[PDB]
Amino acid sequence: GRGANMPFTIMEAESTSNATNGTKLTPNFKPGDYAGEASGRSSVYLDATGEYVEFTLTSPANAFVLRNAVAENTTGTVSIYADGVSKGKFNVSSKFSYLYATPSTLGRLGYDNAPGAGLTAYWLYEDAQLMLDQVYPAGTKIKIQKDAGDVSWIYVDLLETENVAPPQANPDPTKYVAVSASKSIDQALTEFRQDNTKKGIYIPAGEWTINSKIFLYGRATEIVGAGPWYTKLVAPQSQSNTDVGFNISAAANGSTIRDLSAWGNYINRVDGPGKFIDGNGMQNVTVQNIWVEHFVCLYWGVNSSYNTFKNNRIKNTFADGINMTNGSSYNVIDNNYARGTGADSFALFSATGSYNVGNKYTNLTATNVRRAAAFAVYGGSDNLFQNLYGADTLTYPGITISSYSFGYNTLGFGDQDTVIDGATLDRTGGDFWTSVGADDKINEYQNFGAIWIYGGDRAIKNILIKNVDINNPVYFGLMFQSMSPNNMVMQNIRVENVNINNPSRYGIKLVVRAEQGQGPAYGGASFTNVKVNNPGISAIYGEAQSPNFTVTRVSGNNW
Ligand SMILES: OC[C@H]1O[C@H](O[C@@H]2[C@@H](O)[C@@H](O[C@@H]3[C@@H](O)[C@@H](O[C@@H]4[C@@H](O)[C@@H](O)O[C@H](CO)[C@H]4O)O[C@H](CO)[C@H]3O)O[C@H](CO)[C@H]2O)[C@H](O)[C@@H](O)[C@@H]1O
Ligand SMILES: OC[C@H]1O[C@H](O[C@@H]2[C@@H](O)[C@@H](O[C@@H]3[C@@H](O)[C@@H](O)O[C@H](CO)[C@H]3O)O[C@H](CO)[C@H]2O)[C@H](O)[C@@H](O)[C@@H]1O
Ligand SMILES: [Ca+2]
Repeated sequence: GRGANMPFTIMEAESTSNATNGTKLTPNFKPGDYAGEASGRSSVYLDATGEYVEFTLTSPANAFVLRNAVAENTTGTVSIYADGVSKGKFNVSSKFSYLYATPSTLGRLGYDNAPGAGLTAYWLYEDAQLMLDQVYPAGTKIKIQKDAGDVSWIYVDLLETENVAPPQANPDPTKYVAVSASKSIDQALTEFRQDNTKKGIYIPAGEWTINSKIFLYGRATEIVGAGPWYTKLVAPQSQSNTDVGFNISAAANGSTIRDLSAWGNYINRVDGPGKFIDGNGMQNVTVQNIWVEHFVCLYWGVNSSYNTFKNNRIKNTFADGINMTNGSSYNVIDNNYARGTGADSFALFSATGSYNVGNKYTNLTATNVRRAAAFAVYGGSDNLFQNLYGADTLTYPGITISSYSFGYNTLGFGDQDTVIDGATLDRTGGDFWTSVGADDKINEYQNFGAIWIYGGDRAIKNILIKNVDINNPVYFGLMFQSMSPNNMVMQNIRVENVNINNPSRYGIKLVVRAEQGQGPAYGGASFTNVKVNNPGISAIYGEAQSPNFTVTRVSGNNW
């Protein structure tokens, strides 16, 4: 296991270890398709009473997350069985899935929630969470089965299984003011602020409304739940796109929020509001073991430094999972799991405080990225991305490495290495933008490899990509491209110990002409022990057509 170490186990419904009398979808890479949008690009379709998928626990479990697709505008159930005995019902719904666009307007992915004439549905999968009153042992047969009264049809994509500890009590009621049936989050924080013996607030097991942005000020604040399966912060679900969560004022730098879940009411992307945590320039804040869904982002840092995001679960958001921008340095984004983000799952955007520096994105998992990349780094200096797992990108690379400025004021990459070290990227890449007049055309889109190295309008230099396994990328393993006419010379771009397995087109693509008016790459890159295995067409494309780009084959290359 590369990536996050999480207490839950993921099993694909379509796994060959699972008996089923339903319909296993043949894989594809199509957005807007129940196979293309599934984890592992396949799911099991249950379509008649009595159809099931039978999972086998490989670890003890009392709790489950079922990723699934149901019809638009429906809510209902699907049944769970343990060793042949019915044990309850998942609450399944398309309330948060189904976002509408057209193949030529994928720029709108995530923004537009209503069906319409000529619109195609995307973002088809969503999740149902269920805890059972018993810990079932490894080897237990857990059956997801469509019974009478359950939904008319359901695509079963994957199952999380987890052995959840009992909820933790208030660590000390004389130091943590408890949220109660009669005392709100806001009221407990007021009592906390006015009593200097309090370290913070404790939010018990339950469902607690967050209908506002809850401001943390006065001093560093501890916000402690009972555990993410127990303490549920819930945005009013009869409202939609309510900007709720926490806002950490500078006075509350050094705060900690942990051991709770937060359930937003966003049903489409909104730019501006919608981050669960607002923390304008916050420092030394710790966000740990929380589980957030249906917000625009978990957090969007702006000159936020020395913070720690650890052990979190970020699922089904409408834009980025975590992004750190405009000077955000020396942060610890460690051991977080992301599935179903609406833009770059984990991103670092360096702008203006010359650069984002000294950040460490470690032990990160980012799957089912419904737009943009699993991991993305835009400029910066001395930033480490280490032990990553990315898989199943709908429209973009597993890893984007870009010195494009997006019109903002940035210097690009700095004089110290941006390092990608230890990464597994399964079925990443996709289609986006347009390729009018493009060389190497296969469709109406630009086509993206597992890792995109993009020289934009700013310096593209000091990039180290090592110890990377790239499995069945949609199109390419590595994709190098320079934006014209800037033609920034790539320097100190090095690739070491990389395996690219069964790319449909090429192991490595030097983009010659992305679209009309665009040219080949400038500079070069070195390759050491880079193996390309079974490319659909050839190992490398574009070398003879890129006369300003020098491929250096140091050693160990089978191409
Ligand atoms: O899913 C990607 C991205 O989309 C949204 O953010 C948009 C943001 O990217 C930008 O749009 C583009 C730039 O990305 C850039 O794209 C050019 C493109 O025009 C194309 O010809 O080819 C190259 C690649 O070979 C692209 O880099 O530049 C153009 C024009 O300069 C921009 O329009 O700005 C738009 C709004 O103007 C954003 O919508 C999305 O929000 C974001 O989350 C996502 O990562
Ligand atoms: O309107 C809110 C702020 O706008 C400016 O800040 C931008 C950030 O909020 C952020 O916005 C992202 C947006 O560009 C797009 O990519 O969608 C993301 C997801 O919803 C947004 O978070 O990032 C931008 C790029 O760094 C910022 O320009 C103003 O500078 C700020 O004062 C406003 O409060
Ligand atoms: Ca699956």
